[PDB]
Amino acid sequence: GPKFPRVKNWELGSITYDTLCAQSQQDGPCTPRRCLGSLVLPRKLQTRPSPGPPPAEQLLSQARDFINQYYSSIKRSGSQAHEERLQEVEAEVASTGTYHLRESELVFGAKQAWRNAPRCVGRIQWGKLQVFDARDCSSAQEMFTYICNHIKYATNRGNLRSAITVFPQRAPGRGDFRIWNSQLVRYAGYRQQDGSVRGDPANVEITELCIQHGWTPGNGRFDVLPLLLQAPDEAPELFVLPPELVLEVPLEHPTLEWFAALGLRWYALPAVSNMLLEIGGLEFSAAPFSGWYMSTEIGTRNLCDPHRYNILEDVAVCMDLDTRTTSSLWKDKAAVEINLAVLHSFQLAKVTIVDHHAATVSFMKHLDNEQKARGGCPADWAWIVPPISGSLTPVFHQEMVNYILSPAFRYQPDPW
Amino acid sequence: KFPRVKNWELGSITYDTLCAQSQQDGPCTPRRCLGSLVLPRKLQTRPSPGPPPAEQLLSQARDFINQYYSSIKRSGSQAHEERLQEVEAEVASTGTYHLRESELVFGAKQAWRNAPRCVGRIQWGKLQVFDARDCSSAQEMFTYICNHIKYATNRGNLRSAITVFPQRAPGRGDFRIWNSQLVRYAGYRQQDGSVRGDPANVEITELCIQHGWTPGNGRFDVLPLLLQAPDEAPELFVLPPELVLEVPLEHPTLEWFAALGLRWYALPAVSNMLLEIGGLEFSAAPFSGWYMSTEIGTRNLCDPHRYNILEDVAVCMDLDTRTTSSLWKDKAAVEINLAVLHSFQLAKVTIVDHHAATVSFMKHLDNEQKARGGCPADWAWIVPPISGSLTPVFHQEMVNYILSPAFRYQPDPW
Ligand code: HEM
Ligand code: HEM
Ligand SMILES: NC(=[NH2+])NCCC[C@H](N)C(=O)O
Ligand SMILES: NC(=[NH2+])NCCC[C@H](N)C(=O)O
Ligand SMILES: [Zn+2]
Repeated sequence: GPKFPRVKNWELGSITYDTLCAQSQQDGPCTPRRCLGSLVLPRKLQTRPSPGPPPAEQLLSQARDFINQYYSSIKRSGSQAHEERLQEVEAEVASTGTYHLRESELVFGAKQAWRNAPRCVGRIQWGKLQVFDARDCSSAQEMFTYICNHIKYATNRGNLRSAITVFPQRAPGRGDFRIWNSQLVRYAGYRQQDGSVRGDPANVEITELCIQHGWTPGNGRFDVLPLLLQAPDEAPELFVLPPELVLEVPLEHPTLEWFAALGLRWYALPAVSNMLLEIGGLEFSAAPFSGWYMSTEIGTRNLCDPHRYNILEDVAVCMDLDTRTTSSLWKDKAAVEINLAVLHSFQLAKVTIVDHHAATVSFMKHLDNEQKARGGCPADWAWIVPPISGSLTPVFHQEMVNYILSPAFRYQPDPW
Repeated sequence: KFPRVKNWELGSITYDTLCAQSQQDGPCTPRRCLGSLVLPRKLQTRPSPGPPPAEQLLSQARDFINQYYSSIKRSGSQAHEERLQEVEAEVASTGTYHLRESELVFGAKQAWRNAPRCVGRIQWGKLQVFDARDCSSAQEMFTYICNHIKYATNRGNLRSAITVFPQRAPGRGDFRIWNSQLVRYAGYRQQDGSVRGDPANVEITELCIQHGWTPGNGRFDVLPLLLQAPDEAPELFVLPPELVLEVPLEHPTLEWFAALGLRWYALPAVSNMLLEIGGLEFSAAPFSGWYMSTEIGTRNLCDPHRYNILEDVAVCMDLDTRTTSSLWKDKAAVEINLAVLHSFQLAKVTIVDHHAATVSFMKHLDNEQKARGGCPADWAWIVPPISGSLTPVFHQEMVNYILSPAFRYQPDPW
């Protein structure tokens, strides 16, 4: 039949064809010989620091592509404003090597990038992103102000709002604007004497970086890291977030009274800050974005991963389960309760959060929407299906096609 | 070239060089990954009314023959050369060839070893291989199948096994087991479109009735087999109740669980897949091992399109099924998987939980890394349907590709 991937939902037995992938202009990591879909960091999108100005020819075509995308979204493709804008871009690139985006173009692209992210199960909210334009920012100090405003507006006292702050794009020769931290809010990872780690093992390197840069470390298991903001061609400066801006939620269980005694907690705002936002060729090296958590992110990955807090065994001992044999499913039991606790503690503190059931159901709706609007929706199965109760969610039974569309968020090399 | 594979829990890394030996193509392309698809769009297995290109078959054959002799440490040996000539000669004169028992045995085990979606491959070396090529009738197939089931079951102490019927032949119909598994529960469509029993077996359950089977009306009615001899309407055979071992499900502490009347068979034996060795195709080659608890407790019993018992258990556990956030669903799934493990252990029937299983698979990955330089794996299928990140495989990147000998999906014979 149709010459496009045939996708099936085994729960409903329904079929669809992804024609949207035909618009992908960027190759992924797979080949007919072998599939590399499970790789986290496939050396593909990897936006390596490219000092020498981008091939005006390559950039121009990427630019003409985005502009077409923009005028199309406003239903003026082929119009006078469209062709003139197209001329304006080529002109500007002709005499400067690069070009700039209009305000409304940035807003559109930022949303498309989110809309195009294959690993985000929260894309049903893609149309409501609040885009803060910070392309005027000229200092690491100013960056801190923008970030603080971002956190304030986004946190909104527990009633979270999606947002993204876009700092200056990359300029030929000049240094990039960068946020060294992986997230605006992260807990410290202190390497111990015996070799173990106190806090979040994931953040050991950045913790040692803040220290090498003048940060007086604490010694807790949940210390909020300071920010390492870097303006063009300068060494990063250190900024400490005002405690009042960083909303946190103590974790307690709805019925296991002892859970609260564990002293576990998590912050409310998930703000990825080390990803590159690419729009029409232009590269925004610093554009932290944030939404709200899906409970398994905290309860299953962050708190139970072997290489993170790894609290599975402690909670199992507390529930008095048989941690000496796998068939007792002690891991599965403790994981459930830990997840439930996160859901309970966030609801109680009136802080926005969504469970994996509600979340995936909403993504199914998002898929049905995009099927009609764009002919498909790029999705990374391994990242869409929740870390616990996979086949209990409807996404598990939905086949998915993964591919890269632009605008887009890409991983980028650490500045150091 | 060779993919760098990382394990995010240990920070360890490896390079898959085995994928280079892949001669067959998957559905992926650089433009888009289609790895999450269950069935191939084109990678099917087209009819065999005409003989395959001698050069194509001959090369697949030589390669396999090379694999065999290398396995027994006698490459370039005299026997190796003479065997290659035997194959050449047979192909050139008849358009095909035949395998010798030992080669068949080596092939079957390799097919399992190369199965990307199988998590139990650490056991790949211990496979009992029944040569059933000396078969010429559906009734003979039935006897063969009954012996496989007897041996495989072994009073609850399961043993991996496979039975290989006659290979496919040009212009001649295929020997086929119409059933997807040797043991399956009927699926009866009722008035309001709903289904009594296993919804996944509605179609096969119907074909059986159509061929004269007196259907039952239960939720776990073991279906009969529809065996087909070349170019002959399939025949109906009823499995001797004593041969089909079953496990009644109860819960270690929830006394009421058993009152649900849930049960499941002990033998997981896929029978609709095709076994390809050195270009030869075996359309009927049922194989079996032993279940991993989540296959029953999570997928078969809790899938929406299966027995979908999640809510019933939830109500009995008196859970708040008003909102998703109460995780009533996750809580019930865990007890259902627990009952499966409890029951099977209580009935002294082989079974492996998903934690033990994945740990064993990691070991296998290592054994294979050193033994062949890689191991083709399909992440979505290796990672359990529940508690994924709670198992080690979740955190292990994987490369997936097609190696031969291999098990492949083939068209439904009707
Ligand atoms: C509104 C609520 C949102 C929810 C529930 C949601 C949820 C998720 C989850 C569960 C992940 C994967 C978690 C993991 O395995 O690490 C994720 C990844 C991602 N999300 Fe969203 N998201 C939301 C908002 C945002 C926003 C506002 C943006 C962009 C402007 C966004 C962009 C992305 C990207 C790029 C990734 C993948 C990042 C990576 O590869 O590590 N998300 N999201
Ligand atoms: C010894 C115990 C075994 C265990 C515990 C085991 C476990 C598994 C599991 C969990 C799956 C995924 C099932 C699904 O989600 O549908 C699977 C798939 C598979 N296994 Fe095994 N396996 C075992 C033995 C065998 C044997 C003996 C063979 C072959 C000789 C085999 C061949 C395969 C194949 C071909 C698949 C993929 C089936 C498909 O594509 O639908 N397995 N196995
Ligand atoms: N809900 C989100 N926007 N999540 C983005 C990724 C957050 C990451 N998984 C974390 O646990 O911090
Ligand atoms: N352990 C196995 N060999 N399983 C093969 C597939 C069985 C199938 N998943 C079932 O639930 O019946
Ligand atoms: Zn792929």
